[PDB]
Amino acid sequence: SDLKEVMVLNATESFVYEPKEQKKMFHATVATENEVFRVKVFNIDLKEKFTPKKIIAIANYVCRNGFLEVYPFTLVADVNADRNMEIPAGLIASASVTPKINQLCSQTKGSFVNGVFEVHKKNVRGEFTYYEIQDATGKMEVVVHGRLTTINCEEGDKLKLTCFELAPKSGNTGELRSVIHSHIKVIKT
Repeated sequence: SDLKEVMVLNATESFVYEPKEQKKMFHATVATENEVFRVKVFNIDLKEKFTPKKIIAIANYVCRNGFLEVYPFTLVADVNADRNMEIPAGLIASASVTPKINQLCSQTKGSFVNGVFEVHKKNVRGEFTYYEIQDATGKMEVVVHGRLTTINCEEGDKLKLTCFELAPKSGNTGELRSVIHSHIKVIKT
């Protein structure tokens, strides 16, 4: 847990990811001069520190699944305004790019995905809701369960997804599935 000096790019709002114990978190994206990291923050008192454009130092975090996980024992500190970090606009842009569906569904290995996807169809089956999403490269499905089945998302809207798991399937059939830390923001069109 090498210390990283980073600027905050974006953050979601705090939300309950675990309704039985009411466990809360938010997601953030941060960048060093040369690199982007996706952060899961389990101490929500840190929301202020994670304000976009702010410079912070992060140490004693946990690396899991390609995310930096921030707990109460994790150091998160303001770096002085004497810092003035140089953050390339291109790198900042690399953080906001949405993956192509044709690469996603034909993906042969599991990973965790962020992106903004337009909903072509919505099919609710029992405890699972299936969104068919489309881009210029093709279409695939996003499968939601649990708390996320209550979102209001209709055909024509867009799903801004955070930490969805790509489950590779046989036929170029891979799908995005919601997991414990998943977050959705619906963009109404």
